[PDB]
Amino acid sequence: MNLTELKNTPVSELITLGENMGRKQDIIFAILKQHAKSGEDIFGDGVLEILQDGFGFLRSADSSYLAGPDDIYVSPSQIRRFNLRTGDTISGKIRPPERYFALLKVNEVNFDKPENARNKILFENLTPLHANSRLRMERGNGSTEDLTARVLDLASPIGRGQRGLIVAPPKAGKTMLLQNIAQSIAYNHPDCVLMVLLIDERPEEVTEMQRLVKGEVVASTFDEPASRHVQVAEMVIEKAKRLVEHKKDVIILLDSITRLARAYNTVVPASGKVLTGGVDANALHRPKRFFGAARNVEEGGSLTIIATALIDTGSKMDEVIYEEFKGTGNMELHLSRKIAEKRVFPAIDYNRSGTRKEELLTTQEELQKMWILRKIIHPMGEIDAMEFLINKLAMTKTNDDFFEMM
Amino acid sequence: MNLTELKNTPVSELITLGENMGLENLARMRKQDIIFAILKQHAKSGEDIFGDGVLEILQDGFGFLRSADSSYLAGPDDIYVSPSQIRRFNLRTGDTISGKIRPPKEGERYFALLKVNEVNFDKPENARNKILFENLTPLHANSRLRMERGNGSTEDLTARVLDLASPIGRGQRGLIVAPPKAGKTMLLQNIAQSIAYNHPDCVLMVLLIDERPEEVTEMQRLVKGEVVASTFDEPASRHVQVAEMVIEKAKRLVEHKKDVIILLDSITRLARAYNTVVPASGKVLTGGVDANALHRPKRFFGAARNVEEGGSLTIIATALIDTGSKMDEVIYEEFKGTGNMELHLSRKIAEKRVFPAIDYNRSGTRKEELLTTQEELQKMWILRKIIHPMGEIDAMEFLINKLAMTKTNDDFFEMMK
RNA sequence: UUUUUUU
Ligand SMILES: Nc1ncnc2c1ncn2[C@@H]1O[C@H](COP(=O)(O)OP(=O)(O)O)[C@@H](O)[C@H]1O
Ligand SMILES: Nc1ncnc2c1ncn2[C@@H]1O[C@H](COP(=O)(O)OP(=O)(O)O)[C@@H](O)[C@H]1O
Ligand code: BEF
Ligand code: BEF
Ligand SMILES: [Mg+2]
Ligand SMILES: [Mg+2]
Repeated sequence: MNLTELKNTPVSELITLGENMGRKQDIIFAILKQHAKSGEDIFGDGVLEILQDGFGFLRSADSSYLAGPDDIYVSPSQIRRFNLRTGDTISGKIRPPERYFALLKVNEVNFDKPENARNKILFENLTPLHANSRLRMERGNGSTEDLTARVLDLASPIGRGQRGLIVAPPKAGKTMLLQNIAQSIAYNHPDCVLMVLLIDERPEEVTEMQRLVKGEVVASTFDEPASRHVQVAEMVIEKAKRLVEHKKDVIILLDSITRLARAYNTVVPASGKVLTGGVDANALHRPKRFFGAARNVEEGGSLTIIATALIDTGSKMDEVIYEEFKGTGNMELHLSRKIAEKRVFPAIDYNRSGTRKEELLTTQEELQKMWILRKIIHPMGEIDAMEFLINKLAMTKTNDDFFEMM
Repeated sequence: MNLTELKNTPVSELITLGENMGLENLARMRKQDIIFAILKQHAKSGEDIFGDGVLEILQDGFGFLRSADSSYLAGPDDIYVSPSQIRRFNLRTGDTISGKIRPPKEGERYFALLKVNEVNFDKPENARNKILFENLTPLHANSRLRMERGNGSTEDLTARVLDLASPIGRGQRGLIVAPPKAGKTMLLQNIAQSIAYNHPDCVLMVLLIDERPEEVTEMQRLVKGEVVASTFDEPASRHVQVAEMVIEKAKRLVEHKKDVIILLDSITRLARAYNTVVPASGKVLTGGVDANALHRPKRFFGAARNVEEGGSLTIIATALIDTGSKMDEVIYEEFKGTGNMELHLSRKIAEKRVFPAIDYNRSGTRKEELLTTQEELQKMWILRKIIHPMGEIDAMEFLINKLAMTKTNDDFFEMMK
């Protein structure tokens, strides 16, 4: 008997058990309470958020990890006993309430025994590194969607702990690029913990993502205030850090981080100093720490963040935000509006796209092939570049056979 | 028996060492407690204890010996230095101190300093009589700090082009100016390697402010020197205090006639941190910089100088431009009017994967005749006249191909004839 | 007011 499981099952399945014992939120509360009279075990789970007083609540993914009526109370002694912090996934027995359910004991901390999670190294003390193991994006299945992933592997490689972004103007193909990322992440690397954080973007894109991606989708559409965007993103990035502390390879696909930085700018207190474009002089610190959370860890695991970014918006702010994040991350995949307006996809700007320390992600042969191909494409215009590379790649199914044509 | 030596050793060797002394079970308690209990037991035997750290004098007249593992911030193992000890040897903030220590007594929370054995790697008496950094007579850089390895390395190309475009002397006040992803950090790393090989006599420090954390570990495992860092995970308040400790430590070593070099990355972000903590003056410059915000970072950069009495302080720091934020153009141009050397890197050259992506015409060093021989300057002068009409990319492709033909710039000069 | 608007 689990709480969040009762919330998932339809109300019809609920009334069946409730009548046998004797709103949907109340009938669940009545089933759990009457069951507590029997003396049998009752359960609940969630992602922890530690308040200022020292206690915490297990937030629900249904509420985008915000406050909810079905949230479980976590006492400070429980947090101290297992050294819990915000972002930890906690499961265990609870008790009927006083207007809040309360956790009796925790069985699993981050899908693992609670005792093992106590002597772990904190995320801040993990030794950072440049990305070693690479996340190759190519499916090699011969599909038209694979072309996007194949050009990405040549232009800007992605590794574990990468801190990259997809820069483009509106309607250039950022989101669809990111959807193409998710498909290759789940098909090529099922081992990775895939999360998709959608901030201040379209409402049809989260439902499309929820059914397209194999993973978790946390969203906060543009129907939501900027303060909600910040709180939702903080919960997600803290949950990612906790899994990295358990040596997990977490990947966050953010869309968009430029709008996430805007939300911070609208929230930060006015400092009396404003950068070019209307960005407060202290507004970009927290977005830098968010994006900058992605890193490769020597002790094990990694956190990878690939986020979409806006440029050529006519607003100087987004140019400042892009350049700031560029100086924070180590990978950029640019997309040109001129290429996208000619219906040439992917609309990748090859000469601007690139990845730092790409030798740590590529074989020596692969590095030379991409180096030569880099020099050949550079003199061409951006449209002529893609149309040239699309045809050469279309001739073959995989990049390896393309390397052999050279 | 030293505190920081015990902090460096792994916990496994500490527990075994503590059990040999015969102590209550050390496996449960934290590593900090193992060291503390091990230090106390050694004090019970009557044997001496030792500690060390860089001094930071508080407002009340006493100070503490901060440790490098805390980025010279407040630490649990800080050693109290009494005011009488400071007056005896005229100690000031930044002085590296080593001496005998004792565990804290009842009602105390810190290790205390009994006797100071070494002040700035020297006899404590010599520190009493000294000329202060503020009174040292400044000079333009005299002694050349040549970066060229000469080993025919492909990485040496960056050092060779640097020597021709913007020479570096002892006491230089230089800038590696470029937009993001142009090659500033790796060029600073290339400089760090050249300093460790060609100038092991110099005291090398690498200060990393508000930059990537993976570059911190990359730097400390690459350079043969001390690395102090404060990544972008840290607030601006921490950046300032860490930078102030490092710059004062450099001034103290220069007072001992040492040649100190500080590779800072980035100084633009250090200037932003000062602008974050500066008191509002009611006057804001173009780009969102307070009218009084750049005085402190200007004195920091301006600390680099050549000293006639002996020693020097060199600072090679990276700066950002073309960020879309006018603030960084103000910060860069303000530092250019403070320093005397700029090595520009071009995003246009870097996008073509041409490295080092050096803007030759914009780079340069002031009073470079004081750092070059008569014929070396005449050869660099002719080389600039030839390179100037070329484009940014054509200039580097031309110069790198010519330099790659030879191992050293000297042989390259002999080819020019 | 300055900064932002703003080149
Ligand atoms: N790989 C692709 N193949 C075909 N069409 C594409 C592709 N990528 C983008 N597009 C076109 O671009 C339009 C908008 O792309 P989108 O990903 O929403 O850009 P952005 O996220 O930058 O707004 C889509 O309607 C689609 O028709
Ligand atoms: N000398 C060089 N040789 C090869 N690649 C370089 C060189 N300098 C820079 N790069 C490439 O540029 C990327 C970023 O350079 P970096 O030094 O971080 O620039 P910045 O410090 O200005 O951001 C590196 O990851 C590297 O791939
Ligand atoms: F309209 Be796109 F998502 F920038
Ligand atoms: F992004 Be670079 F380090 F300026
Ligand atoms: Mg989109
Ligand atoms: Mg850098």
